[PDB]
Amino acid sequence: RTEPLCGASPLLVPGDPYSVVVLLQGYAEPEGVGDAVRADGSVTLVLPQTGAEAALEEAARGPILVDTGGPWAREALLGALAGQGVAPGDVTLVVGTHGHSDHIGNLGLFPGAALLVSHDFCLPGGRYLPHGLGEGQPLRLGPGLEVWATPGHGGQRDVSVVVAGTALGTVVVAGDVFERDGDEDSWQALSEDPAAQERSRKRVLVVADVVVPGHGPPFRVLR
Amino acid sequence: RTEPLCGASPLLVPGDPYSVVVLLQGYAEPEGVGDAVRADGSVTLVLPQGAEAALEEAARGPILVDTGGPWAREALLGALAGQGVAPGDVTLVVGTHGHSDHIGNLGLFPGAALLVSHDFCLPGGRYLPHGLGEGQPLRLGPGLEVWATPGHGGQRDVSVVVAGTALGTVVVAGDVFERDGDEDSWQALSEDPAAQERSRKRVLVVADVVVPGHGPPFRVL
Ligand SMILES: [Fe+3]
Ligand SMILES: [Fe+3]
Ligand SMILES: [Fe+3]
Ligand SMILES: [Fe+3]
Repeated sequence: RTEPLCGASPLLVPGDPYSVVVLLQGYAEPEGVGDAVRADGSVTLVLPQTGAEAALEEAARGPILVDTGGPWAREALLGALAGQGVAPGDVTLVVGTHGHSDHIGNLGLFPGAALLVSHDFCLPGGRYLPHGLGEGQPLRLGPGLEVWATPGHGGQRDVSVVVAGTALGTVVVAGDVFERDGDEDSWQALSEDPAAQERSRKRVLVVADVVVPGHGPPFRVLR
Repeated sequence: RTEPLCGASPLLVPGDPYSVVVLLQGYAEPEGVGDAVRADGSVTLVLPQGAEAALEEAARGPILVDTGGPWAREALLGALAGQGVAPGDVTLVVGTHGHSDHIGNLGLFPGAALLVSHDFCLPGGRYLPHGLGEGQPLRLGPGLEVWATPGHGGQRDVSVVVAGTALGTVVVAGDVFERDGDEDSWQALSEDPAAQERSRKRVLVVADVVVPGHGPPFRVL
C-alpha cells in the first residue's frame, strides 16, 4: 500500500547523517481540451548534518541537489534554496536523474557543483571521471547514501538517489521511475523501456519507505 | 571522404533564409595519465534573415542548438553578444540529447521554446505533443528541419538540418558524430550502436557540412 506523504510544506524529512527536503513538488497537469500538459519535475535537497569514487564522496559532503526543474522554475528554486539557508554557490553536488528538460533545466545555476547527470560524472569545469555504476554496483556517496542505476523511463542510464537513516526510514528520490502515487496505469506510455522500468520500480519498492516521484507529491510505502 | 572546415572564427556559414554560426566548437581531450576526459559540446546558432505551429513560430527568431556545460556560461553569453544576440532574444533552444555538456545552460533562455530530445515545450513548461520520427521530420521553416537521429544518447536524440546555406546543407548532429575521424571511437560512447550507425549514414547522405558534438565542423565530399 502507498499513501501520499502529508505534513508541513516544504516536506522535510529529518535524519542523521542526512536530512531530505522536497524543495519543489513535481506535477503534470492535462488541459480541459487537447493533449498539452503543463509539467515540472520534483526537486529535492539532501543535507549533510551539522578517481570518480573519491570525488563523489567529497562532493557529497555539502548540500546535494537532486534534479533542478525546468528553466522557468529558476526563481522558485532559488527561493526554495534560500528558505533552507543555502546559496546556489553552496551546492556541492547536483544529481540529474535523467536528461529531460523539466529535470535538468537549471544546471547553470551551480557552476561550482560536481555533476552526475544520468551516468556521466564531472568535476566543475567539465572534467569527466569514469566509474562503474550499474544495477549491481551502486555508487556510494556517503554512509547510507547511494546512487542507483534505475533504467527504464529516460532510457538505460536513468539514476536514483537512496537515502537511508532518516526519521521516516529510507527515502528514494526516483526521478520519473515513478510518475506519482497511483500511476499504475499511466507510467508505461511515458516510458522508453517499460520492462526495465518495471524492474527498477520493483527494486525501489523493496527498500523505500518514502518515494519522491518526478511528477507528484512524495508518498509513503507501507508494509 | 571528409575534411576539416577551415576559415575565420567563429565559423560563419552564411545563407538564405538561414545562416549558421558555430559559437563554440566542442572538444573532448584525454589526459596524460588516467582515464579522465575534459570535454564540452559544440554550440551552434541558426539565424533567420499544436506543436508544429508553435515550432514554426519559435524558429522565426535566433535558434540555439545545444548550450554547452554549466561552466561555459560566460563564454556562451560572450559568443552570443559577438553575434548581436542577447540571451533574451533567443526564441528556440534545441537540445540534441540530455548530456550535461549539451544542455547545461538552458536556464539562460527562459523566454525560449525548448525542444530537448523529443520533448517540446513552450516557455513555462507547457508540453505539446507531436509526431517526430525517423520517417517524419519536424519542419521549422523553409529548408529547416529537425530529424530524429537515435543512437548516441538513446532513442530520442535529434539533429537540426539547414538547407540552402553558402556551403550547402549543414547538419548540427549532436554526438551522432563525435568529431571528424571518429570512425573507431564513437561506438564506445554509444547507448545503441545499431541505431547510431543508421543515423550517421542518414546524415552523411544529405550533409555537405557536419557540426559534430566534440570537434570542429567538417565538410563531407
Ligand atoms: Fe519528468
Ligand atoms: Fe522524464
Ligand atoms: Fe557530448
Ligand atoms: Fe553525448
